[PDB]
Amino acid sequence: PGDFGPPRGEPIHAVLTSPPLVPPPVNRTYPAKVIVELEVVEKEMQISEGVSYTFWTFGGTVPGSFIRVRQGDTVEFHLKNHPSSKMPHNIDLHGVTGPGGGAASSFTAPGHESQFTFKALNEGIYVYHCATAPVGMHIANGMYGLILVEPPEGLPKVDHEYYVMQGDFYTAGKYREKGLQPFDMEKAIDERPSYVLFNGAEGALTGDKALHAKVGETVRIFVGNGGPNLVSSFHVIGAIFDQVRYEGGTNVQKNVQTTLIPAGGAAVVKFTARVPGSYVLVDHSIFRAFNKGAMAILKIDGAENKLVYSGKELDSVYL
Amino acid sequence: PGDFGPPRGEPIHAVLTSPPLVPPPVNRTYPAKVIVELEVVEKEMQISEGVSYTFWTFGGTVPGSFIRVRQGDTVEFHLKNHPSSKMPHNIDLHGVTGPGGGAASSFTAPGHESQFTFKALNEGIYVYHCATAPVGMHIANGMYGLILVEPPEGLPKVDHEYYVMQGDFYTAGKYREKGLQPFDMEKAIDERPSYVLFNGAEGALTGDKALHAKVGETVRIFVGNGGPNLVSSFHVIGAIFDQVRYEGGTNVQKNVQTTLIPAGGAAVVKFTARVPGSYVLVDHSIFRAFNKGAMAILKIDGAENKLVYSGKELDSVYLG
Amino acid sequence: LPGDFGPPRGEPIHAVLTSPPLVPPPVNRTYPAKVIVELEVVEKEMQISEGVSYTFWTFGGTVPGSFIRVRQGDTVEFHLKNHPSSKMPHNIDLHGVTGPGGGAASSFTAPGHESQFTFKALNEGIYVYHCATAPVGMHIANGMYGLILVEPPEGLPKVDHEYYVMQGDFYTAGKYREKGLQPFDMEKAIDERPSYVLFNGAEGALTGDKALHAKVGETVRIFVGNGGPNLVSSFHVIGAIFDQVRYEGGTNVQKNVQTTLIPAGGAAVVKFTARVPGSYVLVDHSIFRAFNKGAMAILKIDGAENKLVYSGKELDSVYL
Ligand SMILES: O=N[O-]
Ligand SMILES: O=N[O-]
Ligand SMILES: [Cu+2]
Ligand SMILES: [Cu+2]
Ligand SMILES: [Cu+2]
Ligand SMILES: [Cu+2]
Ligand SMILES: [Cu+2]
Repeated sequence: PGDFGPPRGEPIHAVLTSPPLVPPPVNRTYPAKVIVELEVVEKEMQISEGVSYTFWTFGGTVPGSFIRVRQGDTVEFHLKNHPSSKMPHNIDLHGVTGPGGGAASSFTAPGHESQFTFKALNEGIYVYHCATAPVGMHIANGMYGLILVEPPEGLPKVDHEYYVMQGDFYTAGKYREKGLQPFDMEKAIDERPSYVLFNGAEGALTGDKALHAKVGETVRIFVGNGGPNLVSSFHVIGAIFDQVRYEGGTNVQKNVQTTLIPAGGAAVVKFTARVPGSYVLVDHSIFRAFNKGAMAILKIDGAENKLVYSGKELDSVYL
Repeated sequence: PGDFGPPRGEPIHAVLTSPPLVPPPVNRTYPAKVIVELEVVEKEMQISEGVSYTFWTFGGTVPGSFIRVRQGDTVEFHLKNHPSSKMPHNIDLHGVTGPGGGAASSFTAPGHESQFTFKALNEGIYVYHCATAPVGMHIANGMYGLILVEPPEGLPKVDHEYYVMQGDFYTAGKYREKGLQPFDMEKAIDERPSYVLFNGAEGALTGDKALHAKVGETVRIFVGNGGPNLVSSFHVIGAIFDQVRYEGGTNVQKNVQTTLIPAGGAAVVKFTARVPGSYVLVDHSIFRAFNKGAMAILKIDGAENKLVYSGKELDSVYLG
Repeated sequence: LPGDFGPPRGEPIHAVLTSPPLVPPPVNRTYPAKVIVELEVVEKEMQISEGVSYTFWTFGGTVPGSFIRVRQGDTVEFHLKNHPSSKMPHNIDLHGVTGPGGGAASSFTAPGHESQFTFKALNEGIYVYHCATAPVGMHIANGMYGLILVEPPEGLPKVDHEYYVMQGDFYTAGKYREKGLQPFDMEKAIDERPSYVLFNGAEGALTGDKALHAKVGETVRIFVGNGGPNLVSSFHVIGAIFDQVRYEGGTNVQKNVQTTLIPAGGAAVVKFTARVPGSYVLVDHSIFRAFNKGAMAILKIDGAENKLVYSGKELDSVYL
């Protein structure tokens, strides 16, 4: 079970990436001791235009910092809780084998740092999240991210890797009602989200912050679903998934339009850019995408291929 | 990736089928140019007994006309919008590689026709739907269908193929409230459908409109889910799926009772009819099936096989 | 027909059914048998939560119902016994049955009656059974569901522990944890707004004294049903990773899965090895169900700490 022995070499200080970026491959044939530091920050951010929300974050972003390790690594986790935090936080990583996936070993009061160590026994793409009572509220405020545990051979090389995470959010106000929106427990219990978002905001991955790729380039997206409650009917408008690591497992389904991502679950999708234009990540529970903000953009630039996609060729009158 | 060369032979004028029928296998060894013509029609139809609804349709049905092509085919798509239409419409086919799955290239005003061409690069079974703002409304009014992209070698032969598509519907009125029912945007945004239906109506596939097969016949169902919002726990009462193309992909799960069909997704199920009687397609989120209309019938004709299924053999007094 | 091994051989087998969370032993058999299965329906008030009661409708006195274990190709002679204290008739649809209603049509049983019907278990798998008496949603919601395992001919790979767990959504007239005898609420059920989401028919059915157990080093197989009626489980074990999932209960496996979707009226099989001692939590990771509606069950692991795998908290320090 990832039995590649005791750690070797110098301890590696993991470099974490902010969404939507992914750390490079560990490019490593031996297990290492990997030191991971992650700081909780409670901060007001823009959930929608003119709409503020008090997010609780791992590394100041929703989703939180991406962590990349190799199956068989020993991970020395340091959870820091900023002095400015109103409350304690902890971490459950779905990649941990042990109680609370770390929750029991990571209670961190404001201004404190918890250290715990775990072996990454299983390859996969694992949701991590705060596991502080009430757990649903901590998740709903943005306390989730992904940790990639590579297989020992590493993943097949691609041109672009991206980090995207859906979440459902519960404001006291309705969708696009302006001002600082409190969290709404009643709506959260009833699974009636006001917003459904990729990367913590309407337009988090639109305009200048859109994902980018070129015609001919292979694209892998690690797609997390923090929930707390919703299951994503995950689709890219104008693309087909060549490969889906369905529910984030090792085995693949091929030629998929739309894949179900469980709440507190993940998937990996892979496809090749072939036509320039705007491609739209959506929850194909489609009112979420077009009426609650579940939309992110991948812009493809490069030469037109009119043999693959012509664009509109003729308009005519019809009786 | 569907690189079988330039289209060859005679240009094909696709014969589309109305649900629940499927066009025949393309039975071709070569990539072709396939001309597809599909007319949008807005029309009042019966959604339930004494209940009407203004459906928006590709080809006059919900779901829309079934399109069948081969991986590697160049599809020349003609979207016609009937002059009677109040709204413009377009089409996003999940089988299209490029912006909006064709939405960007298919804006069609009433009494207009849009032409756009694409290559079908990926085999699979793909939802198509209108992508006109508000997109959720156009889908909710029934603007969805399936396009089958065959592998180059074709699908394994079966006795029957059926076309079935779940949708969730949002009427101002409650379930079975009589009269012409408007669309309800509030129920749609809140994912609180008044009806969940196979093929656009309560009883669309019941009685004289049931699917049919005979004892001993292999059945393939292309099972679409137009949504807009619900995920189907898709089950056939009294059958087990020998094979499921889970999420409509190439690989297969075997021996599955109930398979989750994503909103804007599809599956293929295969089983063999062994025992005569009525088999019920349901959303096994079971209040949908028995209280909101999500039920369709497959009638199996032929000889009883009491060694597989006896029927009720005995009723006895029980004191317990 | 793979799964047809001809008619029963040897002496009839009187099946022993197990109450959750226990499973019958592997059958360990090389021939098709006539397996006589007897299952009694009992309607009874039970505690759904501390100081809250509910009138459950049960197969064999438990929610979920008694676990049935047979071999692919067995002839099952089913005896459904409805206790005369029952206020409703009941029947049974087993998702492992090939034929009308999965047996529902052959097992209509008035109070104080016994129905017999016979079927061949043609498909290996892990199948939901449930009552199919109108209103079907209500019979399921009152707890009439369980699992029947149809082993492959050679049996499943040996494990240290097999457990039986089944999620249900429940609809009370009152709110979550309001005390007293809670009526079924049909309006909440139709709206898919459960007051409780539970493992094995009650808050704490699988907590404290009733927790599951294994030892460090031991392989665990959990047969996870979802009776619904309406919800899909984002099924996770806090602190564990599924080495293998039989996704949607099918024969093929996915490897290294955190959270697997279990359809309404569906099932999965998860396998993992206990490596670290402590408390592991079965949840619906639609996580407000788990921590606000009671969708929480416990697996206690006992044995030697392994600090190389999980150290526990090593240091608390103060930082700016
Ligand atoms: O087969 N069950 O609804
Ligand atoms: O890891 N479960 O919330
Ligand atoms: Cu927290
Ligand atoms: Cu979790
Ligand atoms: Cu339209
Ligand atoms: Cu779509
Ligand atoms: Cu019953």
